[PDB]
Amino acid sequence: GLVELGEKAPDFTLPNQDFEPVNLYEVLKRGRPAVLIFFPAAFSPVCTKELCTFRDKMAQLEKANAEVLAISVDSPWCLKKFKDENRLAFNLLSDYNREVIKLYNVYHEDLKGLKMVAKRAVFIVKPDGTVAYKWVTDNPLNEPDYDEVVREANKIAGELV
Amino acid sequence: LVELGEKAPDFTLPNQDFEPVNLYEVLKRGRPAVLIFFPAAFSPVCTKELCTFRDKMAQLEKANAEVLAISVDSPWCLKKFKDENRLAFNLLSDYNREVIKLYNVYHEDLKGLKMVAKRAVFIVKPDGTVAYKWVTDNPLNEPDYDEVVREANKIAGELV
Repeated sequence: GLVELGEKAPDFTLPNQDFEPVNLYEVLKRGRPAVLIFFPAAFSPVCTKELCTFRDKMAQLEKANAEVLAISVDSPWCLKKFKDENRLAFNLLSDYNREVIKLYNVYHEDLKGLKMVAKRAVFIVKPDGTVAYKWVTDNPLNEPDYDEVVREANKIAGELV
Repeated sequence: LVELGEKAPDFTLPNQDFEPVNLYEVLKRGRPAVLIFFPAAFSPVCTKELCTFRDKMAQLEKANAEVLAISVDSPWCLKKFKDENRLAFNLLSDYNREVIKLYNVYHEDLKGLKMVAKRAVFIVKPDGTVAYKWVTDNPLNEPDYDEVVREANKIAGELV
């Protein structure tokens, strides 16, 4: 149940904010790396800061032509409002039933009395499905190193040529 | 599990600001409590003819009673919902699905989303007595807020 570096990323299907099924392997078949951003909660201070920082660096991410998939346990309805309010130009996926967080081993048993919330984590998956980058924090106040995520995603894109 | 005329089981849940709210502390203030369960903040409501995202829970502010709105959404999502709709009452998060099991007001599966609150209304007297109960198996079916205000004002009136 551990998603190690160089290992194949487990496939999953999740509804996005508009209730459309998004499958990781179908995304990878497009030929661009996938950036999986797990976050504890829509509308929380750090998650809003995190998704807005990735939005402000979208142009740098679109150079690498990378697919960004942000994931939390919030409903697609909550995720739709959160995407619209922040002008997020990528898909937010609902792991409402806790299947994906258990699969990627990125969950908090308890956060502020809320059970089984996603940990803040970032994975970069190559088109062949191998995990090329894994960042997981036990403290949700910590933010990923954005510039390094964008740099590593761009490095995969350039290596694909 | 929870019948009209019997004692409403007590519970404590965090509100939109993470402040714990206990049902019996609320009742102790001496006014009935109106419990409104709802599946999801920012989700649509439908009649036989109109489907909208316009939530009408704000009409319950008129009731001479304390209003407690409950969904399984996080307190952060509930804070956004409370602020958008300018709701003057507490929104409680049953994130861990304990209150919906207790009041037996849950959908096993709604559009692939497991253990979601049914649309429901309980009017509880200060002594703990369930003086009004309305439950629907249709997650889109909003209660008649004017009838809830009507029953709540009546229940608060009978109070001796």
